[PDB]
Amino acid sequence: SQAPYLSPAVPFSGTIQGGLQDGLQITVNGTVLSSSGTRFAVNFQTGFSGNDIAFHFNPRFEDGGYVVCNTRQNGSWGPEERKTHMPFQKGMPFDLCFLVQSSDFKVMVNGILFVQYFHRVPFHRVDTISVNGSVQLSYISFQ
Repeated sequence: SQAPYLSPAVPFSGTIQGGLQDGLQITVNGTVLSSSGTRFAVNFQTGFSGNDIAFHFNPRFEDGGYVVCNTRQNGSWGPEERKTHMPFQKGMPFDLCFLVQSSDFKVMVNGILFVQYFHRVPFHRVDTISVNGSVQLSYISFQ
Protein backbone atom coordinates (compact mmCIF):
# COMPACT_ATOMS: atom_id res chain seq x y z
CA SER A 1 0.00 0.00 0.00
CA GLN A 2 1.69 3.21 -1.24
CA ALA A 3 3.09 5.77 1.24
CA PRO A 4 1.89 9.37 0.86
CA TYR A 5 3.95 12.20 -0.54
CA LEU A 6 4.21 14.69 2.36
CA SER A 7 4.52 18.40 1.55
CA PRO A 8 5.47 17.84 -2.16
CA ALA A 9 6.88 20.97 -3.89
CA VAL A 10 4.88 22.33 -6.80
CA PRO A 11 5.32 21.63 -9.76
CA PHE A 12 5.27 17.90 -8.75
CA SER A 13 5.62 14.59 -10.64
CA GLY A 14 5.18 11.18 -8.90
CA THR A 15 4.80 7.53 -9.77
CA ILE A 16 1.51 5.81 -9.03
CA GLN A 17 2.76 2.41 -7.81
CA GLY A 18 0.01 0.10 -9.11
CA GLY A 19 -0.85 2.31 -11.97
CA LEU A 20 -4.51 3.21 -11.85
CA GLN A 21 -6.86 0.37 -10.90
CA ASP A 22 -10.63 0.15 -10.81
CA GLY A 23 -11.39 1.14 -7.14
CA LEU A 24 -8.21 3.13 -6.50
CA GLN A 25 -8.51 6.44 -4.60
CA ILE A 26 -5.98 9.27 -5.01
CA THR A 27 -6.24 12.18 -2.50
CA VAL A 28 -4.66 15.59 -3.30
CA ASN A 29 -4.68 18.04 -0.34
CA GLY A 30 -3.61 21.51 -1.28
CA THR A 31 -4.43 25.26 -1.09
CA VAL A 32 -4.72 27.83 -3.86
CA LEU A 33 -2.44 30.77 -3.25
CA SER A 34 -3.95 34.31 -3.27
CA SER A 35 -2.32 36.75 -5.71
CA SER A 36 -0.06 34.06 -7.21
CA GLY A 37 -1.88 33.48 -10.51
CA THR A 38 -5.23 32.17 -11.67
CA ARG A 39 -4.98 28.46 -12.58
CA PHE A 40 -3.61 25.12 -11.40
CA ALA A 41 -3.75 21.59 -12.80
CA VAL A 42 -3.69 17.96 -11.64
CA ASN A 43 -2.62 15.53 -14.45
CA PHE A 44 -2.86 11.73 -14.74
CA GLN A 45 -0.41 10.78 -17.35
CA THR A 46 1.87 8.05 -18.77
CA GLY A 47 5.46 8.91 -17.80
CA PHE A 48 6.99 12.34 -17.06
CA SER A 49 7.07 14.16 -20.47
CA GLY A 50 3.61 15.87 -20.21
CA ASN A 51 2.55 14.97 -23.74
CA ASP A 52 0.13 12.19 -22.96
CA ILE A 53 -2.17 13.27 -20.21
CA ALA A 54 -5.14 10.91 -19.91
CA PHE A 55 -6.92 13.33 -17.56
CA HIS A 56 -6.08 17.04 -17.09
CA PHE A 57 -8.09 18.63 -14.26
CA ASN A 58 -7.67 22.49 -14.61
CA PRO A 59 -9.41 24.95 -12.19
CA ARG A 60 -9.33 28.63 -13.41
CA PHE A 61 -10.06 31.61 -11.18
CA GLU A 62 -11.06 33.67 -14.23
CA ASP A 63 -14.32 34.96 -15.68
CA GLY A 64 -16.37 33.96 -12.64
CA GLY A 65 -14.58 30.70 -11.79
CA TYR A 66 -14.69 27.53 -13.92
CA VAL A 67 -12.91 24.22 -14.39
CA VAL A 68 -11.76 22.56 -17.61
CA CYS A 69 -11.10 18.79 -18.05
CA ASN A 70 -9.33 17.52 -21.17
CA THR A 71 -7.09 14.76 -22.51
CA ARG A 72 -3.85 15.22 -24.33
CA GLN A 73 -2.67 12.58 -26.81
CA ASN A 74 0.58 12.83 -28.69
CA GLY A 75 0.70 16.53 -27.65
CA SER A 76 -2.72 17.35 -29.14
CA TRP A 77 -5.58 18.43 -26.81
CA GLY A 78 -9.05 17.07 -27.42
CA PRO A 79 -12.41 18.87 -26.81
CA GLU A 80 -12.58 20.58 -23.40
CA GLU A 81 -15.32 19.59 -20.87
CA ARG A 82 -15.99 22.83 -19.02
CA LYS A 83 -17.89 23.21 -15.74
CA THR A 84 -19.02 26.70 -14.71
CA HIS A 85 -18.49 26.21 -10.97
CA MET A 86 -15.45 26.86 -8.77
CA PRO A 87 -15.58 24.46 -5.81
CA PHE A 88 -12.29 25.82 -4.44
CA GLN A 89 -11.66 29.05 -2.41
CA LYS A 90 -8.29 30.78 -2.28
CA GLY A 91 -6.63 30.31 1.11
CA MET A 92 -8.73 27.27 2.07
CA PRO A 93 -7.15 23.76 2.04
CA PHE A 94 -9.18 21.22 0.03
CA ASP A 95 -9.29 17.45 -0.17
CA LEU A 96 -9.47 16.64 -3.89
CA CYS A 97 -10.12 12.89 -4.32
CA PHE A 98 -9.94 10.95 -7.58
CA LEU A 99 -11.69 7.55 -7.60
CA VAL A 100 -10.89 5.34 -10.57
CA GLN A 101 -13.85 3.36 -11.97
CA SER A 102 -14.27 1.21 -15.08
CA SER A 103 -15.74 3.91 -17.28
CA ASP A 104 -14.70 7.16 -15.59
CA PHE A 105 -12.90 9.05 -12.85
CA LYS A 106 -15.13 10.43 -10.06
CA VAL A 107 -13.78 13.71 -8.74
CA MET A 108 -14.74 14.69 -5.20
CA VAL A 109 -14.06 18.00 -3.54
CA ASN A 110 -14.19 17.58 0.29
CA GLY A 111 -16.18 14.38 -0.23
CA ILE A 112 -18.81 15.90 -2.51
CA LEU A 113 -18.87 14.70 -6.15
CA PHE A 114 -17.67 17.54 -8.43
CA VAL A 115 -17.17 16.09 -11.88
CA GLN A 116 -17.33 12.70 -13.53
CA TYR A 117 -14.86 12.30 -16.36
CA PHE A 118 -15.18 9.40 -18.86
CA HIS A 119 -11.93 7.76 -19.92
CA ARG A 120 -10.72 8.82 -23.32
CA VAL A 121 -7.66 6.65 -23.01
CA PRO A 122 -7.31 3.40 -21.06
CA PHE A 123 -7.01 4.02 -17.27
CA HIS A 124 -4.58 1.11 -16.79
CA ARG A 125 -1.94 2.94 -18.84
CA VAL A 126 -1.75 5.79 -16.26
CA ASP A 127 1.35 5.33 -13.94
CA THR A 128 2.04 8.96 -12.91
CA ILE A 129 0.44 11.91 -11.11
CA SER A 130 1.55 15.51 -11.71
CA VAL A 131 0.52 18.93 -10.19
CA ASN A 132 1.39 22.48 -11.50
CA GLY A 133 0.51 26.16 -11.34
CA SER A 134 -0.89 28.35 -8.54
CA VAL A 135 -1.31 25.84 -5.68
CA GLN A 136 0.71 24.70 -2.68
CA LEU A 137 0.51 21.01 -1.80
CA SER A 138 0.39 19.41 1.64
CA TYR A 139 0.06 15.74 0.62
CA ILE A 140 -0.86 13.18 -2.05
CA SER A 141 -2.17 9.83 -0.72
CA PHE A 142 -3.28 6.42 -2.06
CA GLN A 143 -5.81 3.70 -0.99
